[PDB]
Amino acid sequence: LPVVVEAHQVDTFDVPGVFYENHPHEPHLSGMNEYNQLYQQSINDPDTFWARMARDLITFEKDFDKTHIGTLEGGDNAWFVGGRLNASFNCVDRHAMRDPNKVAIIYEADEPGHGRSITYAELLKEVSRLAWVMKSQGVRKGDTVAIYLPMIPEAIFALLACARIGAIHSVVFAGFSSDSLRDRTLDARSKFIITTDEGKRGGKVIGTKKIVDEALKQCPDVTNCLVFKRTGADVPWTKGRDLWWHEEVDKYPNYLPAESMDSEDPLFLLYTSGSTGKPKGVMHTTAGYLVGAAATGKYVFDIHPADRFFCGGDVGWITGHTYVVYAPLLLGCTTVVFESTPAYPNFSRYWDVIEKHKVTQFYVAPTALRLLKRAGDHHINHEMKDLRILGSVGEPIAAEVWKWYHEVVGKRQAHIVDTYWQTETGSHVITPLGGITPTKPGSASLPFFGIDPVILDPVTGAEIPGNDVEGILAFRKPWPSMARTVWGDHKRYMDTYLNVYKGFYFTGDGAGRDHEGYYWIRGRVDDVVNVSGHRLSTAEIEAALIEHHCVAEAAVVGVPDPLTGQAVHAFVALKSGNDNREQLQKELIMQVRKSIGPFAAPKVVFVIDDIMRRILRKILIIDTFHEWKKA
Ligand SMILES: CC(C)(COP(=O)(O)OP(=O)(O)OC[C@H]1O[C@@H](n2cnc3c(N)ncnc32)[C@H](O)[C@@H]1OP(=O)(O)O)[C@@H](O)C(=O)NCCC(=O)NCCS
Ligand SMILES: COP(=O)(O)OC[C@H]1O[C@@H](n2cnc3c(N)ncnc32)[C@H](O)[C@@H]1O
Repeated sequence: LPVVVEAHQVDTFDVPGVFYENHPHEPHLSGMNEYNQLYQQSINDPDTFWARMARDLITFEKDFDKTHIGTLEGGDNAWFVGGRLNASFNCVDRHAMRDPNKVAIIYEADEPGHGRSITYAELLKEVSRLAWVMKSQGVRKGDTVAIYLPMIPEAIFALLACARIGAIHSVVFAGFSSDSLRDRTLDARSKFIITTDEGKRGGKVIGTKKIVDEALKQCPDVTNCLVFKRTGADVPWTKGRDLWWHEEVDKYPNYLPAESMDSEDPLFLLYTSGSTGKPKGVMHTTAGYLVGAAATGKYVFDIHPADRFFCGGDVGWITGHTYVVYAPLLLGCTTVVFESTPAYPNFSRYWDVIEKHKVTQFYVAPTALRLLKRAGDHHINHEMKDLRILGSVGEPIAAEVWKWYHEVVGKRQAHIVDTYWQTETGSHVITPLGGITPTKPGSASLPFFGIDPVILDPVTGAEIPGNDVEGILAFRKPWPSMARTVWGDHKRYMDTYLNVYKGFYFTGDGAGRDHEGYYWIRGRVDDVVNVSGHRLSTAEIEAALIEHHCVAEAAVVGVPDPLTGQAVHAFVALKSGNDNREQLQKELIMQVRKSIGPFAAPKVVFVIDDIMRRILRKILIIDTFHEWKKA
């Protein structure tokens, strides 16, 4: 009956009464009334609103002159212009100064019962002397630094040592292949790379040093490669280029000055798959990104200094950037660096970790939940008394999963916060406010401060006003943590995000606003599919399949999946007869595993004789492929 069909007979659930009774502190807003009043000031007077929020949350060396200049259509937005600051001062120094022995990082190793806790003073030392290593090898303010690290505290050391000297960290997910590492290191023109000898994830060795050596053969501008001894296994060593982390840091002082950065100096690049082309180097600058990180960490996740915050995402992706690293450290609480998987050594792992370290907020993807919900409710017998916020990212936590998350995991004592955002937005843009906003299962609820969502007619591009509407999801106004460009290709940035509907920011997502104003994300309207919370281009995989000598044309599409959410399925037509078609589905799968990485391997590759991508999506020579699907 309603135009937003996902919103038929879905009421709001209030924040549970237990949330306030057991809360160790006072929440940051007095209620929905204060959200609405702050939200309206953030739309009608962002200059006043964001100036106060930034001076509340971020310590500037030099105060800023003006909250914002530029427009969406101009592609010239700058926030807190005239300000100077350093992101690692804000994540480390100011907290070490006040409370040197407060724990900043809880590292949880691949094996239980290992790991360690790291104080803000220890973090300041490790950031400083790693920054010393890079400066000593020639890394300067404004250079990019490639980072190919797993989930160990050393990764936080590396991002923040980069920020400390004004280098621009460019993190590459440790599940990427050599080709993908190479592409990103070249496009970013990094001359320094930081990696491990090997990874350990779920009991499994990841030959990270061997991958780096292969990529580096095609990166002749990389002149130093700093290697952290994670396992101590014999790895290949290239003298005059490779350096041991532990040998070099021991040479240098335990303190280094922080470099004074402009508000709009680049902070990092994060290569991101999109609808067309190779991955884009999404660039975030410094003050606005950090303001958005801290403001969502504070208001969305109810972070207080004493909290122990646990994001489950990998540092290789934007959730790891913003909520494993920047948001919790800016706010001065403790952050958990989880090296393992939710299934190692067993399916109780997430809750082993949450009970041992008394985690207050946990932040995960629905893929992980579905993998766990199928494992059974018996892997979950933990008190976890301090756990009051349950975050979800990447896709709608649907009703069955949202119930299992609320009752079995949270014991109806925690608030579930379905945060909608994307790499380009820097931090949450549509999300309930932890402990404040009444929620609906499967809805991202309401916009964050400074976010002005509109629903657009997909064809005419016009604004569809009022409630119970559906169409393209766009934002009407700029916001502090928006991405500022695509590295080396601002026109692509304009063409992708700002020239599609001039005057608006184009999210790439379809959405609907229900009778109450709550938003329901329908997913991508372009050829980006979300597999296991990993953001993938169907074009990228098609490009990888064509890299096989037998493939002529290739086509990849995304069909709904009960565990992976969406399952990538590939089709390929061969140039010549393959007498071993069974052997070919192995080499085509390995090809994608080599061009991108294991995590992008298609489920099955179909071979047919003979682009209307929509027909393949609805099916999973038109009658011949329907028989082909049946096999
Ligand atoms: C749920 C999850 C833990 C499953 O882990 P998994 O057991 O490795 O299974 P996956 O399907 O994801 O990965 C398949 C392949 O990717 C590889 N892979 C995944 N993560 C990797 C990593 N961090 N490093 C190296 N390789 C990785 C696996 O080893 C595997 O390779 P293989 O086929 O040779 O064995 C993982 O997919 C995940 O983290 N999803 C969440 C994404 C997200 O939204 N995070 C934000 C959370 S706030
Ligand atoms: C993590 O940011 P990424 O850039 O990896 O993801 C970018 C892409 O994820 C999707 N998405 C993220 N959160 C939600 C969410 N709560 N609900 C629904 N869909 C979501 C969306 O399609 C976005 O365009």
